[PDB]
Amino acid sequence: VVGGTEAQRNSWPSQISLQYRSGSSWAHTCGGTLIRQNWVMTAAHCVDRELTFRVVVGEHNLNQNDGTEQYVGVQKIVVHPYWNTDDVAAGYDIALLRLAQSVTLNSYVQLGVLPRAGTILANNSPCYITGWGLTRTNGQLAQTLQQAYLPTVDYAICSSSSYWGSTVKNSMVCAGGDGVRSGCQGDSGGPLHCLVNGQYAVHGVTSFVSRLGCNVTRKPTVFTRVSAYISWINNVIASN
Ligand SMILES: [Cl-]
Ligand code: NA
Repeated sequence: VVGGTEAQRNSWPSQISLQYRSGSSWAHTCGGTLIRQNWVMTAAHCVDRELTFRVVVGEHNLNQNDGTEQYVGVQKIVVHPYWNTDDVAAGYDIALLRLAQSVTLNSYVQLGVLPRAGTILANNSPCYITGWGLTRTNGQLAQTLQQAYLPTVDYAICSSSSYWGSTVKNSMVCAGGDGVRSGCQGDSGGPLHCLVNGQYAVHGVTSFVSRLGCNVTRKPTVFTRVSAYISWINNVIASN
């Protein structure tokens, strides 16, 4: 997250860190949202590589013992069947991870609430992106979870020529684009949390930023629209 602030330890308990084994250590690569005690929702492009992955729930600082983490291996991966890694603009950037163990819930570990199917936020709806992604374009990952306030940009505006043009689809949510704050590499797969009727719900799964930079004016962060996949999610969990 570029232009973010440090999140309080218990603000976003459904946020997880998706990590891969690197030598004798684990490296954060993407965020995710805990949606069942043994299921995580993340971006399909985060699991394109055939690596060993683990999820960390109750994570706040990637580099220091928080006293609250639960480390759980990824046992099964279900990528959306229409995902194509060389066509992120087509959409379908979503995948579900079944965990090897069911995590224990508490104030640092909770399930993310998803929006009702088909829900589309009005332009400029207030939302927060959260993640440990780069804090600057071509920078480094954050040590502590960051949050940034990114209002939605509706399809009509987001798909206009000065914004994302034909690249954005109605199956995505755009947010931000002010040139100061945005998601960045390493935030992919994580949540876009938006307050609706007094409750936050996870409306987006971070998918991509501009090749020209993370925080680029009129290039809002683009997320997979969670509300377009409610039936898909329910169907995968019911058959797995
Ligand atoms: Cl949360
Ligand atoms: Na930690």
